[PDB]
Amino acid sequence: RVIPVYQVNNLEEICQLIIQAFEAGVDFQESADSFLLMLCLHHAYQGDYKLFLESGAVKYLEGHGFRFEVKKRDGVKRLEELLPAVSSGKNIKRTLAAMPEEETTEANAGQFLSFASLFLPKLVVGEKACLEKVQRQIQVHAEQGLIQYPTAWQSVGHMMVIFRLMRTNFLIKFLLIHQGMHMVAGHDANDAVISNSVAQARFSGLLIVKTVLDHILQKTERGVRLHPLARTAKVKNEVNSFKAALSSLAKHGEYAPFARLLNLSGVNNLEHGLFPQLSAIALGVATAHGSTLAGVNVGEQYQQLREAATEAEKQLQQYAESRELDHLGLDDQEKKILMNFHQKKNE
Amino acid sequence: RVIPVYQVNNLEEICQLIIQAFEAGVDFQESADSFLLMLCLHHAYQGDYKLFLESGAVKYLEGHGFRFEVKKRDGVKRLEELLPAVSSGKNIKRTLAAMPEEETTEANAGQFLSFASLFLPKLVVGEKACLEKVQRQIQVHAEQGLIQYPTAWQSVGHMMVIFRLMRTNFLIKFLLIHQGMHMVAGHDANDAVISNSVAQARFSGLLIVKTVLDHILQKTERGVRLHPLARTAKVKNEVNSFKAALSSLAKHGEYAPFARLLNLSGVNNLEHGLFPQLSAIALGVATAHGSTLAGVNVGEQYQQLREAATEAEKQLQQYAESRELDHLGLDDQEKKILMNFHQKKNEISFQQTNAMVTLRKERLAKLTEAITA
Amino acid sequence: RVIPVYQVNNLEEICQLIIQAFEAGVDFQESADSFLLMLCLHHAYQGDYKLFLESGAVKYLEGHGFRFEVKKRDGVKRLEELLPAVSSGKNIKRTLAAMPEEETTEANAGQFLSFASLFLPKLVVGEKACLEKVQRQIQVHAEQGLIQYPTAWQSVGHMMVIFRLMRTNFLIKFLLIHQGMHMVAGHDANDAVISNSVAQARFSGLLIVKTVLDHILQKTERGVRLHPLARTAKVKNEVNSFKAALSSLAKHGEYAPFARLLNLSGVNNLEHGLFPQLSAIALGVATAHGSTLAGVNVGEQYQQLREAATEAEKQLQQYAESRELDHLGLDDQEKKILMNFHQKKNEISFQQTNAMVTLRKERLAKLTEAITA
Amino acid sequence: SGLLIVKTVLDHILQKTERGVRLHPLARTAKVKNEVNSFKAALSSLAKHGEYAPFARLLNLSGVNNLEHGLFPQLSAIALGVATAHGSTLAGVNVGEQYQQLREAATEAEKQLQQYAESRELDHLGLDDQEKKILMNFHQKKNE
Repeated sequence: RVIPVYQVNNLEEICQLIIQAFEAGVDFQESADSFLLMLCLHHAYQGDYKLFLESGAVKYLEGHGFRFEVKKRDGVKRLEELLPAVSSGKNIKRTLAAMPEEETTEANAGQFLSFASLFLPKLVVGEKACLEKVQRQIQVHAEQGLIQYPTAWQSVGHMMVIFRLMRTNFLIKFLLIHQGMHMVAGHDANDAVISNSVAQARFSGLLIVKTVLDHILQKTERGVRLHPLARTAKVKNEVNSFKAALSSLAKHGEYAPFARLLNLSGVNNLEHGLFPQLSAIALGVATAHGSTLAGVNVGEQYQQLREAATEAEKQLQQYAESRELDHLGLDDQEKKILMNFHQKKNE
Repeated sequence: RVIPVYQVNNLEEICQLIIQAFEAGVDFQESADSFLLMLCLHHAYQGDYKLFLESGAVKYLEGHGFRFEVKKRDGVKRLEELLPAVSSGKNIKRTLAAMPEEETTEANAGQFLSFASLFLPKLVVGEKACLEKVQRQIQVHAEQGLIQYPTAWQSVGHMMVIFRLMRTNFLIKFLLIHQGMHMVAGHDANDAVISNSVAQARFSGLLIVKTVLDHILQKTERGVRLHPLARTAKVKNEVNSFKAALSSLAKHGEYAPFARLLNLSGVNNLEHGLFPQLSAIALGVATAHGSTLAGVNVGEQYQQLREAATEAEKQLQQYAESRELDHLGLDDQEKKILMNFHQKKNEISFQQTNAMVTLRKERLAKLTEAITA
Repeated sequence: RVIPVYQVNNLEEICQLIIQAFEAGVDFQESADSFLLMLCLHHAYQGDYKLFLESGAVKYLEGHGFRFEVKKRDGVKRLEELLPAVSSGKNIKRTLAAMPEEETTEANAGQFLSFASLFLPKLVVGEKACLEKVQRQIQVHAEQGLIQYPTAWQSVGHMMVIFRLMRTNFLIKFLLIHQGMHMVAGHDANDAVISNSVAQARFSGLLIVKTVLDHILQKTERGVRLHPLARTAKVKNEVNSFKAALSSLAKHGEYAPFARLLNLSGVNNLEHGLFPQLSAIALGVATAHGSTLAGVNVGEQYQQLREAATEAEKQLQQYAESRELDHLGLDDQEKKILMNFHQKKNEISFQQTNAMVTLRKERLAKLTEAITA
Repeated sequence: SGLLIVKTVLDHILQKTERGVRLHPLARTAKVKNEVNSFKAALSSLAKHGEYAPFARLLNLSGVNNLEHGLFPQLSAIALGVATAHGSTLAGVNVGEQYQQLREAATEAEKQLQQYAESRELDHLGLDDQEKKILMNFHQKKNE
């Protein structure tokens, strides 16, 4: 509801020792909410309170109502001046005492925020996918050599420090992508992971629906309309229900590629169990378009649908360009080439 | 019954004090009768008493019982010598003295009649959606860039009087619509709004009725005849009564698009509940013909007859325009194309993108979110 | 109704004070009626009262009800003896005395009418895109190198008056367009802009309507007849009403390209929503004929009829001009070439470079980036 | 560098016209319509960055993220065949074996285009018709 923000003098000593506590791996419930605000304030906003104040992301969740208040700290020598309300935080002040408040290692905010951004696309998906991807995202950003982290940060237990953290703190996650997709002109190798991670994280878990977005919705002035297979009354009650949830969906607006991390109402109003034939339509059409959706996520009831949804759509791809290319400008022998070429490419 | 006509000069003074009445918002059902008739005289009839007198619609008016009688007046300082009431005419003078008898406005008789003409094509709808359409036509005629209004005429209780005021007078509706269709208009920006208003007032609240003659009666080169759904007996006694309602309707000449407002006998027989089968039938036709009407509803027993006849008409649209092909002068290349063109009209497919359609419906629902809020 | 004509000499003094009015920006709907009529008299009619009087369009004007009456005037110091209003004519004099009655400009009556002629071919569009087209025609006639304007005429609120001013007067549009087509023009650089304006004002906002007669009516050596899409009954009652709209349209003679501006009866029946099927049909034709119109949209139920009839017309373009070959006098070498020429017209191929096309679209999108910003 | 996949598609698919570049003859197939319209839009965003498009994969602005061969999984497979058909010799095959059937024939019918073109083209050019039959043989002998 209400989330306090802090006012410090030295960013870097305070911000890194926060990370040292996450290098210690101690948990926080409302404390890390105010803490990670200073990290983008250090990295993306350079300590500028006004630039943080004029941020549209701040206006976005105060548009949801998540308001703020400044806390002036000038005795910056610790993290134990950042708890004005306790409410469970007696353990928090002990864990701050349990970690070295005065012994520092190598860190930076954007170094950690890029490290924080690693866990984004597979958080809501699954830890095993978060295990496979991020370790390969360690590989890919090492194959480019874009940024290098300590191997202590490569600890799978240290992954659990963040994986539990990012599942709780959503407030921080919108700030990364507001830095990511909205105000993108930067050149930080930290942010270069982050902005690429935004592209990595689009429609994650909504990808089932986003495939149905690709194939069924057919854009018209009076709203999108049906696919030719979606004109079958078999799925009429589905696609009208699918219309209504989608009508609710972009009320949340631009951040629909990140709704499964936003997790508002339409996310609950959208599951493949709610649309058990539609993805099975879409998954076949995906391979028929060569769209290559990962994983089959339905029962074997729908595989018979999932088979032919490739097939007749390929028969649509048969019937279309057999009719289409006749009007286009070429030789008719080149047509018979391209008739053969379209036959040879599918054997 | 008989409403007195006022013979008086300095009508430019007179019409401004009539503007001084309804800007103050004083309401009359007796004195404002003859007052607004002067606005037709000064603006539309240009002050000519004879042109007012020689109007055949006034002869159509006095031929029914609404007669006139000349009043010589010369005391132009106030509208209080102009009162046809003796009983409540004292109560009229109490309201007139409260508002200033000594002011003029930057509006003429022409603006305020055209301002009243705004209220015409939605009178049977209600207070709100008429004034909403007025609030449309304030900005619609702004898109026309035509004659603009005082912000004192943007007042609610100002305009609420006028919708009530046009609910009162049978006559001042009937002459103002006669200004539209009969003489050619648009020569004045006031009269153009009137000419816009009359064209919008054609069959207001009556497109239920008006499309039936368009659709049940079948226009051919020998008259009007039965529709294929009209040829059944399943509706029969509705339609013959409706033609009897039409026979009561068409006897009045050109004012059949106004008989809803201009209360006559046949419009009482003209009710959607009185023809509950037919109302969805032409609705099923015109939607299949693309001429569909918004905001109209179907009887709960009657949703049966809407959807199938809609398809059946499209089957007639499949039948007739295909039967049109071998009928008229053409050839085999032309026909086979127009068969395909008949099927090209029958789009059963769009082809879209994938990744733009992501952002499209993202914008399109955002477009819907911007239109609604 | 009747607008007074002013018999007065020293019109060179008169027209400059009319320029002094609208450069100051004072607005009238009563006094500026007869004022701009003098500009036709002094510039176009060369001061000749009889040539003004003997004009058949004025006889077409006075034949409808807009009559004239001669006013002897000799007090040329100011336009304040020239006022046809007695009621608000005092409020006219308050606006006239505020601006200087004692200045002249380097513009004549001829420039300002032609400056007003700029506002003509986009009047039904709106304030902006007309004035944008005016801001085009400022530089377009600069590319012509023709008559140039004061920078005081480049003022916005100066020009905003005039678009509102031409929204007012039915008459001063009607005479200024009569100067274009009827007498031969271009002899004066003022009248050439007028001659440019009238040619652009042909069917302004009406190429929806105008192309339909071009495309639905089929021009042959025995009249105009049905298009192959017009031969179906699927649209039928639109087109017969449209010819009835055309019968209401063509009765006015030469002013049918101006009936949108010059408000008449048929243009009320002339609406794209009133013919929603046909509007995409000729759009599908003319785009297939390459005569496509920009900025025009399709009904949401109507995108079906656009694309297939577009192909179907090209199939007719495949059919007819191939049927043209064996029809007319030619031979086998000629035909086989023109078959190939029919296919040479049907480019289904470009061949480009590789490494220049790199820099080409690098420049071409940079060209697009330079055009847009 | 790294845009060379796209730069090959730049070479073969974009066909320069006044109203923007247009399709290749194989790109007129509606198979890739949703691809090439999407490929149009990213390319429309691309030269907003301007002259340094040969170095965008080292610039790494937005269109670099908006351009991968995974986004265009048939288009390079079209282009790679046409590359060898033009002899353009692109290094490496960077798609799945789904596309090799496309990557095969994209050489083939384009060579059939190279068959059909100069068999029609050279007829109007200025030479002896025996020299034509030489060059007909020469174009046949050069491909065996």
